[PDB]
Amino acid sequence: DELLYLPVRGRETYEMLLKIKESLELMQYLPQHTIETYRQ
Amino acid sequence: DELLYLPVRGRETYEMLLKIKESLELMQYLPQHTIETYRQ
Amino acid sequence: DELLYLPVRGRETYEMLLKIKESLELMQYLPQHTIETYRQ
Amino acid sequence: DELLYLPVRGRETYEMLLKIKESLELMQYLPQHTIETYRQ
Repeated sequence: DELLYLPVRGRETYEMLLKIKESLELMQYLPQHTIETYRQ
Repeated sequence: DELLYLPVRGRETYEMLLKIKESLELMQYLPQHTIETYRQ
Repeated sequence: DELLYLPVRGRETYEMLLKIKESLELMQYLPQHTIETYRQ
Repeated sequence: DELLYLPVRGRETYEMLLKIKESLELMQYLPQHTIETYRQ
């Protein structure tokens, strides 16, 4: 599952894309059930 | 802390913005320490 | 092409998701060629 | 205005973050007036 590199001009954007990236990656630390109970 | 409504034209976009929204909200279920240990 | 509604808790998030949504929608105002010349 | 580098694990994510990044950068090719007329 590839390690790819995204160049970002602008710290404001970079920090936003970073935010999004992390929160997406950090979701695998939650049980599938929690993520499901959060939706309903 | 306001409840706001974002109208989305397109299911492909909506599902992306949804994805991002959830993963951002679902991060409060993780310890601040986990989020920190994930960064380093 | 559906009009869907995304509820957002938090103005900081809403404004981010809004930003992303707009910039994605506003890209249809550019020529496909511009978007392509921007990539290369 | 810094050039920063965001490493992404996963092509699906990378392509999403790329999408967002581009559409945000590609908005400077539109007149401020267009972006404003799009909002109202």
